[PDB]
Amino acid sequence: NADFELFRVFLEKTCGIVLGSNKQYLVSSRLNKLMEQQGIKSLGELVQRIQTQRGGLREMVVDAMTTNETLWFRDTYPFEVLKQRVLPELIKANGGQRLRIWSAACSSGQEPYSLSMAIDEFEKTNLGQLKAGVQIVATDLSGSMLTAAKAGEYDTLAMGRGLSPERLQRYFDAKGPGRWAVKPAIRSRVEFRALNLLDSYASLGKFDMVFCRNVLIYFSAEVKRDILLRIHGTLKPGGYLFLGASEALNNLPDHYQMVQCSPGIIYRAK
Repeated sequence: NADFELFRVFLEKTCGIVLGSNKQYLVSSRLNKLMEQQGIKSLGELVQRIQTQRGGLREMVVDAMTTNETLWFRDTYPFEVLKQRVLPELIKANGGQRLRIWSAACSSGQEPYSLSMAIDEFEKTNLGQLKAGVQIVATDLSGSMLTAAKAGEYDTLAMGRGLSPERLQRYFDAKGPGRWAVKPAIRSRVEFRALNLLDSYASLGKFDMVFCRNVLIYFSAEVKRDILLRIHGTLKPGGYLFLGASEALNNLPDHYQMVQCSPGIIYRAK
């Protein structure tokens, strides 16, 4: 168990991905499949990654550290954090003045629809706090995935991934033998707009919260910081940013305050 700290310290220092003495199996399982696609023996890879900008092995290592899967309520913790921590913090501050949420890189639609559900169930528990309506804006590359999001249908198999059978029955109409559609009440809370994260965010306006998870890690360091700096814009002061499981923003002169919750961390904009 000694030749792991060498690896994880590498990732944090360079790729900006943090790990843990526990999750050492969901790692050594996934990259060992890629490592078998070569002659690297756990630490010969560490040195061979430093020849970056050559043959993309570095960018491949980034993969399989992340499930290349689209889940419902990914990691489960940021959505509980949203409900019982962030929204109450934000409700007092604002006086329920229509919170805006950004689902940056929404993909198939799953992440923002999960958010829309989280809102509904917060409104259900904390009645009368649901002043106005929260506006969720989900942005992505003009393509089949965003277009699939707008449709808001979903494979019966895709529903088995990260979604409670309660939430399925409650928030979904079955629109087919093998298909499922988002219920209009949940559907209506989000607006999809096509955007490349490399372009200007001025047209989007300001947000109380931003959800950008498992996105920036697939970028470089110089452009990751750039997007982070532009994400600091379009954020109300004291607004929150969700970066997903094991992403770190080690950079930016402060600006973003690291907020440790018990299950994970979020970032507040200073």
